[PDB]
Amino acid sequence: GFLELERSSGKLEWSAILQKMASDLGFSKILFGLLPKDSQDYENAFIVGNYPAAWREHYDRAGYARVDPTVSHCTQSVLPIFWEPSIYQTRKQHEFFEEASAAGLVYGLTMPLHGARGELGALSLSVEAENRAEANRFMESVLPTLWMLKDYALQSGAGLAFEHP
Amino acid sequence: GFLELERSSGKLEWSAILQKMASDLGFSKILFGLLPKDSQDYENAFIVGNYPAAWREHYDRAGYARVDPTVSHCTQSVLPIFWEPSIYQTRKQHEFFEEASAAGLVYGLTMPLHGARGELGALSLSVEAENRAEANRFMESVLPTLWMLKDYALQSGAGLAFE
Ligand SMILES: COCOc1c(Br)cc(Br)cc1CNC(=O)c1ccccc1[N+](=O)[O-]
Ligand SMILES: COCOc1c(Br)cc(Br)cc1CNC(=O)c1ccccc1[N+](=O)[O-]
Repeated sequence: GFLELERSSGKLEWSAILQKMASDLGFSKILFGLLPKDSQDYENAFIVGNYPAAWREHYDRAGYARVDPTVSHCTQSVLPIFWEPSIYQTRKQHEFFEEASAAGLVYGLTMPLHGARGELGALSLSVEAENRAEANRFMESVLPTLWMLKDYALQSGAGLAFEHP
Repeated sequence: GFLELERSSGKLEWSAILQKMASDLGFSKILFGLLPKDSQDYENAFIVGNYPAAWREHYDRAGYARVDPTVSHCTQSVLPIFWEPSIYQTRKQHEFFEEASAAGLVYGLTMPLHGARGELGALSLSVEAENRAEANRFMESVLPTLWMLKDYALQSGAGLAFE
C-alpha cells in the first residue's frame, strides 16, 4: 500500500493518500510538516493534512511552535512522543493542552522526521477514544505499521515538497 | 522491550542486547555504524556488531565504503535497501557481492540511520538462508519489528557514542 505515496502526482493526491492510510490505522486527524535543512523560520515549510483550519490558524497566531512540547522533542529524537499533559510543564503548555483538547485533539502522538538530506519535520496523528488507556491500546496496536508509514511519508514527501517539478 | 537498549549500562551491554534482539528476530549477523554530523572520514566512527573480523578487515583494506552500494543509498534515503542482484550494477559491485558471500554474508538488508543531530549511519543485518525466496519470506515477516528496532538503536546508540 505504501507505493501509492511515491506513485501519486501532486500535493493534493499525496495528502489524500496519506490521510486515508492514517485513517485506516485508526487516526482521524493528521498533520505532516517538513522543513528544509537548517531552516530558521517556517516560511519554507511544507505542511499538509486535515487538522481543522481554526486550530491551524490559532496555533500559528499564538506562537505555539515555541510552546508545544513535541517541537523541541523532534529536534532531539527520532522516537515518537505521545501527547500527554506530563510533557506539559509550564503555564502556556497547560493553555496549549486545554486549547488542543477543546479543538478535539486530545490523544495522539508526534513522530519526528529526520530526512537523509537534513530535512526536519513531524507526522502528528490524533486518535479518537473514550479515554487515554483506550487511545494507548489503539496506538500500540498499529505502531509497527505507523513506523514504516512515517518513513515512507518522509522519503516521498521530501521529494514532493522540495524536489519534484 | 525496545527501551532495553536505552536502559543498557554501556557499550558492552548495549552491543550484547542489540545482537541478541537481532538474533531472536532471526539475524545471526549485524553491524551498527554511526558517524557524527558532517564527518570527513571514519576516524570518529562508532561501529558495533558481530560481522566476522576477517570481513571487517577486508572491507576496510579494500576501501569498500566506496564500492558497497548501500553506502550511497544511505546518504539518499531513509528506506531500507535489500541485498538483491539489482543493487550490484558494476563488476566492482559484483565482486563486492561475491566477497561478502564468500564471507558468509549473502542475504540481508541495510537500514539507513539519520539522527536528530545530523548523525549518519546504517544498521545492516544478514540472514542465513538456502535461497532468496526463503530469505525474502523471513524478512517480510520481521520487517515491521526491524523498522522500529533501527530507530531505537539509533537514538540509544547516538547517546552512547557521542556523549
Ligand atoms: C512538531 O512541530 C509542530 O507541528 C505542528 C504545527 Br507546525 C501545527 C500544529 Br496545529 C500542530 C503541530 C504539531 N503538534 C501537534 O499536533 C500536537 C501535539 C500535542 C498535542 C496536541 C497537538 N495538536 O496540535 O493538536
Ligand atoms: C553502510 O555503511 C557502510 O557500513 C559497513 C561497514 Br563501515 C563495514 C562493513 Br564490513 C559493512 C558495512 C555495511 N554493508 C553491508 O553490511 C553489506 C551490504 C550489502 C551486501 C553485503 C554487506 N556486507 O557487508 O556483508
